[PDB]
Amino acid sequence: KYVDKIHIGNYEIDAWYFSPFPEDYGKQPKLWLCEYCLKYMKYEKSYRFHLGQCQWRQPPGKEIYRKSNISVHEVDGKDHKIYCQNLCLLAKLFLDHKTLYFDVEPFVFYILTEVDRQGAHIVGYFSKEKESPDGNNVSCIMILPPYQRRGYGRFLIAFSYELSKLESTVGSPEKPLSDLGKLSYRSYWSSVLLENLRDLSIKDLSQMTSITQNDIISTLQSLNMVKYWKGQHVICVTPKLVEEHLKKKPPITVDSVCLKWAPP
Ligand SMILES: *N(NC(=O)c1cc(-c2ccccc2)cc(C)c1F)S(=O)(=O)c1ccccc1
Ligand SMILES: [Cl-]
Ligand code: NA
Ligand SMILES: [Zn+2]
Repeated sequence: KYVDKIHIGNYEIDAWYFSPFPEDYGKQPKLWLCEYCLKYMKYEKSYRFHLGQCQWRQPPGKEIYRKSNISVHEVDGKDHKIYCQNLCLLAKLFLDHKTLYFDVEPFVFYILTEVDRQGAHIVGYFSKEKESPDGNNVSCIMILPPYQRRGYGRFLIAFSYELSKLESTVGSPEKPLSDLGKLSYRSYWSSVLLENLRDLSIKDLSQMTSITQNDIISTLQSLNMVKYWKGQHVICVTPKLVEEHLKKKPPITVDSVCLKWAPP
């Protein structure tokens, strides 16, 4: 059988996809995951015992972002291999296209948590190649179901671009995108580009945002805001055009004052 349900934190979550946990774990109907160290367990009793023993109350690695109770940890897959493998196995339950789970050393992982008196509770993550020949600033990106469509995914997208800006580079998420990921990027790109235009060339926008010119152009095309002239895309916008594609949920926001981070 496959794993079809997990318990993590105070949540029970149904699986969306196969994930290659060991077949004894895989063969269990339901796995129990420590929300802090991501150990996966077969039984309610081993889970309860672990909860009393585990000393971790947050992800490992460097806390590279903290604003109020919103935290991002940067975890090197070479330095916390087991944790990152466990994270990839969790993620694969909700990602069709992810293929990499155990060979985590080439990646850095950015773990989003929401903190309270008990600890830092995992919401989602994105992985990123330490070296990306293709200029991908996100490899895989996943928000756990109870947190989806609540602003956390937008925060991670914005975060991934704040890192690209700090690296003085453009970047794009690796394809294929999940169905929820594609909707979210398009919405993020639209909002960011429109907010800027309302407040410019395609190249200007790319330098300001670290969004690739390709993603800028495809977004503007869906907004019907580019013309084509002798082989070149060119922005074509007016206020009624801009301001009527913006006219609601206040985002979490990435406050670059609260980001502790320099390029590798
Ligand atoms: N809505 N978006 C998300 O929650 C979200 C979800 C996922 C994802 C989860 C599980 C499996 C596959 C994908 C991926 C991304 C990138 C994502 F954003 S939202 O956070 O409220 C939002 C995002 C962007 C613009 C507006 C709202
Ligand atoms: Cl569920
Ligand atoms: Na018993
Ligand atoms: Zn634990």
